[PDB]
Amino acid sequence: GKVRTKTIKRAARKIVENNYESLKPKDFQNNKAICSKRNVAIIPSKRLRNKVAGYVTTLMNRVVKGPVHGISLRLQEEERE
RNA sequence: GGGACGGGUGAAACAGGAUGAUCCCGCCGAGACCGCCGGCCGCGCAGGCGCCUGCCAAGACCGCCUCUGUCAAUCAAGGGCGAAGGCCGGGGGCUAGAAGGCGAUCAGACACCACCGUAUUCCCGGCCGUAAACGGUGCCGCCCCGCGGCCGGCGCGCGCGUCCCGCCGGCCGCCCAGGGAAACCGGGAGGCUCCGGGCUCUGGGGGGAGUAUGGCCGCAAGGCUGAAACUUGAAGGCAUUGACGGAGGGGUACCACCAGACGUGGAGUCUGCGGCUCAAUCUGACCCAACGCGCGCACCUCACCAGGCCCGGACGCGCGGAGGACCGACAGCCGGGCGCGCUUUCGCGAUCGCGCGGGCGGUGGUGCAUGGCCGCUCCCAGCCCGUGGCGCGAGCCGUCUGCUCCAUUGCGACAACGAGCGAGACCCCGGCCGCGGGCGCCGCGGGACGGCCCGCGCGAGCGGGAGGACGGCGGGGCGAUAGCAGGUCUGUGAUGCCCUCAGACGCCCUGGGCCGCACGCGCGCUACACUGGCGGGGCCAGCCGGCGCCCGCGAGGACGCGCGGAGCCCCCGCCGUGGCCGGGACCGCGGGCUGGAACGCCCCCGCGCACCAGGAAUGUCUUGUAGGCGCCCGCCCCCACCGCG
Ligand SMILES: CC[C@H]1CN2CCc3cc(OC)c(OC)cc3[C@@H]2C[C@@H]1C[C@H]1NCCc2cc(OC)c(OC)cc21
Ligand SMILES: [Mg+2]
Ligand SMILES: [Mg+2]
Ligand SMILES: [Mg+2]
Ligand SMILES: [Mg+2]
Ligand SMILES: [Mg+2]
Repeated sequence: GKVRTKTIKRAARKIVENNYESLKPKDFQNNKAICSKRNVAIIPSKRLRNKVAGYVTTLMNRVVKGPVHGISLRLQEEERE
């Protein structure tokens, strides 16, 4: 399914922003575990967790290949010079 | 010259062609016209103005230390010009073309389309004197934010280019203020309720009516001037939201189509529906959004028809009542039958009776008085809030003239910012795996997410390929705001207002009807046969589920115990294109079941209607789908061609 409601996008974002180092760009199992983790957030369902994780993956690689709008990745370091 | 069609239309048909058409070339004649350049260019009082050459007069503007000295502005009466069409008298006669004719189209078409064609269109002389003759805005005059284009003339500066800086006049575009009902104007429609520069003309709700009667002009057609009676409560202007469009641009769906399949409409029958009938054949619903639907009519159900018992009249006031209120019965008749009623004669005892008030009940009416529940708009994707801003205001922005999505699903912008519902998310079912448990396979979890590769695309996301039980909304449920005079008072101790209320529409019994049939159609069933019918045999389902022995051909029956699954299909044979062994409607004896009671339902023998694939018309459908085959439940004393599965 190609439906991506707002909730998925906003949640996947806040999650990537608040938690990068613990993750990888193309994985789906590590990202799924990170989402399932309690500190990061809470997902009542399973299908929701899977969808959010997938969107997290696609955002993460879209970022790692190149900086992405709306993402507070903490990248001033390389440009604050 | 050459040899067969040409013309014309959406498609055709009238007219032309072996008398040589259409087609190519050349020549001849006449009369109209003045193209591409041609324009937010220009000229003219307006109407209007475009070939070469030449002639005649005229005009605004610019430049000027040239002349005069108020000679000016606007205007009834009066005068002149005045598109096209039209008229009088003469010319000329190619195009087009009122009238007229003819061919199509149409229900008709004397109209739109095709073809032929008169006046007219052209010139001279003269009448007419009207146009959305529009900038729908009178003439003269002053002030007025800013930017820009073009035309003509003049001047300034320089690095001399047809440069850039200005002046006058003219034609235009945008626009700050300001104005206005607003659209809009802004080279005023500004400087005006803070309401006075000068001159002229017109109007006073809509029709009657620019009509009648007079007058003037005109050959005429007609023009200028121009009432009343009567009638009427609105007619109009600018703008807003919806609905509609034989309007445009994007999208979408087997209740749309393409490609195909299976059908219906043809016959007989089941069932419901209108009509006809009867004593009654009780009713509701009429495009999708009524017509096997309001869950199986011998009695009840049941409302309708013909007839009969009962009060089951609560509760308060007056009266009477045990010196007897009210209620039952043997026998005999009449009555379908009953002590219903009739002829006597016995019984019981205040549980009351009569009049007045007031109840209860009713498948009685109004669904256009209502609640609730359904259907439809809607097999959609849309709907609203707070702050702020634009408008006098109804209203608008937010809520998208971009790209994607099945989807107001998302990316990216924007006088908008920030939220919510709906959508998705969610719940049930199934497919693969793990753990546990177990009379009987049933409890908890995992797993799939546009995740991986490749292309593109800023992106959202699109196309392909993999591995995987399953690959991109697998099937159902729930279902936004707003609304319909949709259906239901015949579902109810849900109901407002009317009408029934002791010879009752109350309640109970006996029969009958709802099924009656010259007729039109809606959902279905069975068949038209060899891809078949008949006989014997073998054999596998799931929602789920009860069997033995003995009689009887069978249907069924008498006993006694707890135990259990089919059609198609496959195999061997008969038939052999004949309305034949296809098809089994209709009808005639008989044996049984249900039930108080067959009109209902099964079995046996016999008889053996149409029907040879069904016209105009029309329905449904994309994987375990269509179609074919059968099996269980609902209602039900018996009964499924129905419906949910
Ligand atoms: C009801 C009269 C109309 C129908 N007819 C005959 C059938 C026909 C068939 C056509 O091709 C499909 C056709 O082309 C469009 C025209 C016709 C005529 C046309 C009649 C109507 C006519 N006037 C109104 C609209 C119209 C539009 C047309 O389209 C341009 C047209 O074609 C020339 C003719 C017409
Ligand atoms: Mg003329
Ligand atoms: Mg005028
Ligand atoms: Mg005034
Ligand atoms: Mg007035
Ligand atoms: Mg008037």
